[PDB]
Amino acid sequence: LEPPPSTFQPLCHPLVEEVSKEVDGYFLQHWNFPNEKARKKFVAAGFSRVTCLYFPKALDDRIHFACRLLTVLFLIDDLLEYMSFEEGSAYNEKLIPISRGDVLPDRSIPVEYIIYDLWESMRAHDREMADEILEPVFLFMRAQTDRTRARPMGLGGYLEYRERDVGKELLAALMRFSMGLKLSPSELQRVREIDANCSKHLSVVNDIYSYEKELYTSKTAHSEGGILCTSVQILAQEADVTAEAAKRVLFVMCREWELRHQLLVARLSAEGLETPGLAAYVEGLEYQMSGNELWSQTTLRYSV
Amino acid sequence: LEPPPSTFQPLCHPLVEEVSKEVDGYFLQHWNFPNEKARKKFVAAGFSRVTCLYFPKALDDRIHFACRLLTVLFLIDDLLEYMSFEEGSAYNEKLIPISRGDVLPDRSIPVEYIIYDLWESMRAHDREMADEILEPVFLFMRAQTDRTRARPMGLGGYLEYRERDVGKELLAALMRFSMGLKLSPSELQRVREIDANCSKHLSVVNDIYSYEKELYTSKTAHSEGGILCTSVQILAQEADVTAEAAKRVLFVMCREWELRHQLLVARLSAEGLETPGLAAYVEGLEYQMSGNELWSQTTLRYSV
Ligand SMILES: CC(C)=CCC/C(C)=C/CC/C(C)=C/CSP(=O)(O)OP(=O)(O)O
Ligand SMILES: CC(C)=CCC/C(C)=C/CC/C(C)=C/CSP(=O)(O)OP(=O)(O)O
Ligand SMILES: [Mg+2]
Ligand SMILES: [Mg+2]
Ligand SMILES: [Mg+2]
Ligand SMILES: [Mg+2]
Ligand SMILES: [Mg+2]
Ligand SMILES: [Mg+2]
Repeated sequence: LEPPPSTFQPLCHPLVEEVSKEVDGYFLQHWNFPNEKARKKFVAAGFSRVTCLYFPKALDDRIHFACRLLTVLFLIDDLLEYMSFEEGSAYNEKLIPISRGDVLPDRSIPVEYIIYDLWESMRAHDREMADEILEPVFLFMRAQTDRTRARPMGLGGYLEYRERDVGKELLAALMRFSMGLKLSPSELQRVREIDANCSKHLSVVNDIYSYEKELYTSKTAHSEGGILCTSVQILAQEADVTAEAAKRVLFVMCREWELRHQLLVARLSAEGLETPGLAAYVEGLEYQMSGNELWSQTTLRYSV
Repeated sequence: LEPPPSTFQPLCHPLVEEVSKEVDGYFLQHWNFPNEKARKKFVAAGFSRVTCLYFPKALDDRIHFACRLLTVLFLIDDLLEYMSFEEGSAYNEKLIPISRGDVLPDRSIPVEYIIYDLWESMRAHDREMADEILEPVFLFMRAQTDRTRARPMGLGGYLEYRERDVGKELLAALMRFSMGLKLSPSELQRVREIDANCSKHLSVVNDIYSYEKELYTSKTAHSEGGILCTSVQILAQEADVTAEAAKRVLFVMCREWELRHQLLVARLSAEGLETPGLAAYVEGLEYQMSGNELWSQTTLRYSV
């Protein structure tokens, strides 16, 4: 799969080696892995590396919080594949009061106390910005087990649902937290179209690279939790082509969304509407798109 | 607009100039053109040229029938743009029994006697093969004014409907008639998937090149008859990109359908199922695809 040309230069946080060591090391002590094979596969995924490619301009003392959060969410995302929608929903709903800090964790259950301690530490660092990540996380969690996954979707309807299931909004709030980048509600409302476009790119690039893993899961895991819900299958069905052909076509559409991101950013500036915070923010989204792609292309999570 | 590479090479019927003069001449004599500007525009389109690109291996004494049939269907296709769905349906339905030879034309009305005389002449030349074009033409005519054009469609639903509106089956029956190429019902069943894939390519290539013409019609002609119904607009809507971006993505998808055509034909041959008639037929479909594209790239119908 030769990626078509992009004008985006991916960038990686300069503390990625140290933070990956710290965070992988934390999860290897605390998380319950079913065996050695799983522990090695965990390290091979490089979950702190994807984080550092997503947020290459995070503050040095904040990048580790983001790595911890995306790491725990990835581990949960995989666990849900062995569950029904109802089981998965119960699992996620238990973590929500714990994430808010309202209910104490059972210390003999690593997902509970990892989540509790992580969000406590985030609020201890920046309460206001940490709090702004909560509802976006919950929105994503609830999307993950939404029964709409077992209903037929066309490309447009899928992308609208996928914006939640991909965690676009939590990733935006986490990006802002990690950079200490505060935006007003007026600034936030102004970039909604830019956010919705960026979401499509993150989602589809992920779908392209994760298709084989998800196909295998769909054949071996739970009939609900493991269900194949991906633009790759949707376009292959709609257009009657192979999944491989669908990927080639979808990658071209991803470059069209890159072009649209540039035009939308230009138009924001050409109207009177770009602020310094908004420029840092839309540039940050660019890094999410290119970093997501660079990680997806290199991670053993998708290639083995 | 740079077409991506293709391995399909077009061919044009050897008698295209002399047949074009004969057929343009008959319509210029008989058809009620409104004025000299319309007469010039009609010649500029090159309707016999597209027919000769579609069917370059037509028998020399049958190609003119195909040029006449396609030429009258094009003229009607443009007339319907100024009509409501109801008016268009009434207009087409009156021609259906006339096409069958079951109802005599009003000789004061050119479309009726042109349609009647043409089909009588094709039945006189080859009764059985002419009769085989009838229902495919009527299926196409009925699709042209179907209210489903005025309702939302996804990419898959559009391609399914568009197979009828683009005349895929009538073009197949006409190709066979023009070549005297007789296929059994079993042979035809073997290439159903190849026909379906070919329809998508003809449809989408037409959609890409005829977009600017159709956009202009949609804004100036009848709100129903002229309604925009095209993969360019549907993909743009599904993905939230411009029309020009959608055309880029669609062209790549068209090359995927070419690859699929080649794989399906290879499989048919490998399984020992490619009869000499089927080999002629599938090569014929390839000329429709490449011929349609070369004409679409060059006709004044789409560039002015
Ligand atoms: C999209 C991406 C790499 C990263 C964002 C990083 C993370 C953990 C974001 C939180 C939202 C999640 C779990 C997205 C995975 S989409 P998925 O379930 O399709 O991911 P998969 O294909 O299973 O790796
Ligand atoms: C697709 C093609 C060039 C040719 C087949 C030639 C003809 C006349 C086939 C009969 C069925 C029709 C009228 C198709 C035109 S698609 P349309 O209405 O979208 O054609 P337009 O874009 O208006 O030129
Ligand atoms: Mg997943
Ligand atoms: Mg997921
Ligand atoms: Mg995925
Ligand atoms: Mg038309
Ligand atoms: Mg038409
Ligand atoms: Mg057209």
